Amino acid sequence: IPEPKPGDLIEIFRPFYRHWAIYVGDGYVVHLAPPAIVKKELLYDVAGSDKYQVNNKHDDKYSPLPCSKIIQRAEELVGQEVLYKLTSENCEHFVNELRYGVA
Repeated sequence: IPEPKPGDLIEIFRPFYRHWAIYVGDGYVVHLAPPAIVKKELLYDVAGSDKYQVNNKHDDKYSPLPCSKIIQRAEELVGQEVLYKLTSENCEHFVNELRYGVA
């Protein structure tokens, strides 16, 4: 897999779970983690042995926001709590809000 662009959605294929993250560069992604807390961590470390892919699933319906706006919002949330639990669907929702906005 070539290096993703900043703002790209990353789908991580666990056994029995789909963890999502958004690429913010230099090997880093922003994603949710159990204490949910927003973390900025290296994709190699997050994925471990699991496969992953870029999956900008909704680029056919919505334009991504400007890359600098995606990154600013992702960075503003790093270290902050979110009010829902980790599920595959909640994780995907989280990164979709970053790439596409609240709509």
